[PDB]
Amino acid sequence: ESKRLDNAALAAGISPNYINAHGKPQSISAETKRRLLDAMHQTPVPNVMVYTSGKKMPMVVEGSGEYSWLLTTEEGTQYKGHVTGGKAFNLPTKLPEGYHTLTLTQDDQRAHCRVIVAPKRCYEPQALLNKQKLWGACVQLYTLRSEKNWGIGDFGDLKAMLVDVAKRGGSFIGLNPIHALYPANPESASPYSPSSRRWLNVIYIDVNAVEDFHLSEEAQAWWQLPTTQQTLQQARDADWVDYSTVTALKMTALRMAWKGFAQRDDEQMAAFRQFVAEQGDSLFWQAAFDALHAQQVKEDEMRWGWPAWPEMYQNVDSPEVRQFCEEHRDDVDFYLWLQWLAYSQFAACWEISQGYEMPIGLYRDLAVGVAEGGAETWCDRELYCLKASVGAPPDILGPLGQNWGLPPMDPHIITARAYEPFIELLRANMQNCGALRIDHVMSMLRLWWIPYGETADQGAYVHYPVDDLLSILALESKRHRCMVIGEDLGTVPVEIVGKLRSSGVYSYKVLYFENDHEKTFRAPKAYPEQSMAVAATHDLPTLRGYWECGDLTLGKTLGLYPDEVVLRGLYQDRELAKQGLLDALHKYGCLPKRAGHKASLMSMTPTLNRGLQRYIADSNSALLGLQPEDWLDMAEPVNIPGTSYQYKNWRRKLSATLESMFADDGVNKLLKDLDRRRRSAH
Ligand SMILES: OC[C@H]1O[C@H](O[C@H]2[C@H](O)[C@@H](O)[C@@H](O)O[C@@H]2CO)[C@H](O)[C@@H](O)[C@@H]1O
Repeated sequence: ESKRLDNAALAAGISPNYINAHGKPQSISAETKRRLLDAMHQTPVPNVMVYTSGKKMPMVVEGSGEYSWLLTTEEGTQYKGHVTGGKAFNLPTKLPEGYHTLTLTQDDQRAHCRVIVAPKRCYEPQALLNKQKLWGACVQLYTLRSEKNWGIGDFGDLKAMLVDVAKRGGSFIGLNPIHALYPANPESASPYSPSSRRWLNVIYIDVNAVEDFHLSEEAQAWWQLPTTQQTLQQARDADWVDYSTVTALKMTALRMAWKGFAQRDDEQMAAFRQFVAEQGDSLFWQAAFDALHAQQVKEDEMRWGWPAWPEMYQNVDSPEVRQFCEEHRDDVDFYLWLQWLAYSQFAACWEISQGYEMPIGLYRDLAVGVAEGGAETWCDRELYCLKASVGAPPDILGPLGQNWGLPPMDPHIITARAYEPFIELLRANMQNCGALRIDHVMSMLRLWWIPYGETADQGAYVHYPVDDLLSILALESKRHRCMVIGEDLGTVPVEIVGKLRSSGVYSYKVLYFENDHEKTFRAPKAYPEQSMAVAATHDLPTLRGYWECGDLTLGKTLGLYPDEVVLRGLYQDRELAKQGLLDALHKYGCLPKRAGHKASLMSMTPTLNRGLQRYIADSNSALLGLQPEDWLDMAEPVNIPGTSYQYKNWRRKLSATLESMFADDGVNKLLKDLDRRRRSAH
C-alpha cells in the first residue's frame, strides 16, 4: 500500500489484477506483491535482441561517443561498421535465421549482445501444408500391456505399437511427459512433478533390448530364478502399475548389465562416452542427483528431494557433494548409462517411425514445470523462485484455485541468460520427434505465482516475454522439423490466440468442452483447421466414464464434491451436455437412424462409442488424437485432478495387451472406420 510497491510490482511483471470466477476484476493485495517481489532475484546495447527474418532489424545504442561493431553469425560469417551513441543502426539484410553475436567496442571495453533471427512460423509437416487430416494414438506410455514388457509400458512397447499404428494409417503416437522422475522414490509416479524436464524417465527402458543384460551370466542366473519370474508375472498381470516392484526389477537387471557394459572398450563405450560429453554439465548433475538420491533413501525412504537432505548435500559446491561425486564414480556412471539407454531407445523408436514415413511419428509432451526438490532445482538454483509455486487462480469451475507445487522459472533470469534455459528446454524435447505438445502454452505469456505456503487465491499473474519466446519457439521448431501443439484449454485472450495461430502453433480442442452455453456442440467443420482434436485427456473421464457420470460419482466417493448443491448442478450439466452431443451426433451424420435420440435412456454401446469418435474424426482439425482406452471401451480414469493418495493415479493399465487389441475385430474395424472419416473430412 504505497506507489513504490505498485511501481515495483509492474516493472517486475506482476499484473495488478485479474478476472475472478464471477467474471469481475479482483485486485492483487499489497502483501502478495511484496512476497512475489521478495521471491524474485537481484548498457550500450542490450544483452539480447530477437528479430524476425525477412524484416528490417534496427539496433538502438545508448552511451556517449563512437563505437565499432562486429556481428558474427552462428556459421562464422562476420560483418562490421561503426555507430554513434544515441543513434540507431540497421544490421545487415538477409541475416540468416539462427544465433549470432554482436559486439560493440569503445576504447578498451566491449558490450556483447546475442542476436537471434527467427522465422515467424513453427515447422509444419508437408502433409499438413497439403490440408490432409491426420490421426494418431494418444497414449499414457506406462499403461501399455504386451507379452514382453516387465509390468510397465516402455520403449519396446512404444516401438511395436508404432508399426500397428502406421499400418492402419495413423501418423503419430503421442505420449505423456517422459521427463525424468525419481528411481530412488518410484512411487512418486506423476509425470508432472518431474526432477528435470531435460532428462528422461529411466523406467521406460526396455531391458530386453539391452545386450549386456543378455550377455551377463549373473543376470541370466537371476532372471531364471523362480522368485524372479514370479515377481515379474505378478507385476505384469496386475491391473495397476506396481512402480516399486517394476523399478527394483529393472534396477537389479541393469546394475548387472552395467557390470558387463562398463568393461567394454569398443564402439558402444565410445558412443556412450561421446553422448555424455556432448550433453555436458546438466546431464552430469542429473546422474549425480540420482546417485545421491539412491544413497539418501537407504537412510530414510522419506528423503523425497534435496530439501529433505542434510545441509551439506543441498549445496552442489559443498565439499561433501564434490567428495560424494568423487567417491561414487561408478554410481554416477550408471545413472549416466541409464540416460544414454533411455535416449538411444527413444531415438530407435523415432527411426522406426520415420522408416514407416509417419508424418509426425512421435509426439512428445512438455510439462509446465519441475518439482521443487529435483535435479533441475538442485543444480540450477537461481533460475527458480523457490519462494513461489505455479498454480491457477480460483475460477467458476474451481473456486478455490490450484497449486501445482512447481517453483516458477524467474522471467528476469531467462532474459538475463539470453533465453538459454528456454532454448535448452526446447532442444531436449524436440529431438527425435515430429511434434511437441507444450502444456499450458499460456505460460509463455504469464503464470499464476502463489507465495509459498499460501492458498492459491493469494497468487498473481507474473509475466514472461511472450514475443521473444514465440520467435525462439518457431526457430527451434523449424531447426528440429518438430511442429508445436500449444495446450490452450480454457481462457485465452484474443491477442494470444492470434499470436499463437500466426506463430504456427496448433490449438488443442477437447470434444467435451466444444459446446456453447445452451449445450449446442460446435459442428465438426467449424473446428479450427490449425488444431488437434481429442475426445478427452488423461485428466478427464474416458468416453464411457463421461457418459456414465463416473467421474462425478467416483469423485464424490473420494471427497472431491462435498458441496451437494453444486454436485446436483454438475450432474444436470452432464445430462444436458450428453443430450446436446447426442443431438449433434445425429445431425452431423455420426449415427444410424436406429440409434436412440434421448441421451438419458441410453448407455454406452459400440455404435455410440464409434459415433463420438467419428464426430471429431470428421472435424476440420488437422490432427486427431485417439485414446486406446476408448477403443477398448474402458470406464476407469488414469488420473483424477486434485487427488494423490485417494486414487492410484498414473497406474491404471489398459485392459488388453497390444497384441490382443490389434488382433481384435472390433478395434480394427473401428480404426478402419475412423481412418476413413479423416480421409473424407474435407
Ligand atoms: O503437479 C501436480 C498436479 O499434477 C497433475 O496436474 C497436471 C495435469 O495432469 C496436466 O495435464 C496439466 O494440466 O498440468 C497439471 C499441473 O501439473 C495432476 O492432475 C494434479 O492432480 C496435480 O495437482
